[PDB]
Amino acid sequence: STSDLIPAPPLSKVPLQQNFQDNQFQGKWYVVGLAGNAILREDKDPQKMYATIYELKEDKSYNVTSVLFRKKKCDYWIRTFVPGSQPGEFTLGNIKSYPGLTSYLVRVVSTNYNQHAMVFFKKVSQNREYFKITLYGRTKELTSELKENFIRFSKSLGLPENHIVFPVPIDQCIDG
Repeated sequence: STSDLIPAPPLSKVPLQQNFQDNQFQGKWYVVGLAGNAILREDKDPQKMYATIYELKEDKSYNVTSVLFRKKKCDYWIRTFVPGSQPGEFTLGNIKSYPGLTSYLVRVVSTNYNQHAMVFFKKVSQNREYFKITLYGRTKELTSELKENFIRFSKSLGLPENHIVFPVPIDQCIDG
């Protein structure tokens, strides 16, 4: 009653970007596509584009800073992605600081580093299993081919069309 979610896909259905180059994945990515079992299309108040910056620390973990525009201000949130079982996979650092969060997995599905990327996320919060796929763009716009591929991949993981959104480009906060 409290919550009905589309099940997380088995990891076997989520590809891994082969020969992942952590240094090349650094920098700002625009979230041009967003899909997941907690993501819902809202025509009345469409999701605004936000940005996510990846910076490698000395120990090769990522300082992950996301910036979004809401309530007339820029909101920043910082996460740490720690290298996982194989290149392109990560787990969340300092998980204890997040109340109710018992699991968090990141897997880079595909990228050419200089234009686009698809990243799979899976987490367990309050014993509920959430997953999302982000279509990362180096620019705010990507081709119809890349967006259609994202839709196709999202649907292959069991997500319907209304759980797939393409955030509207904005200039506030994310241009810096």
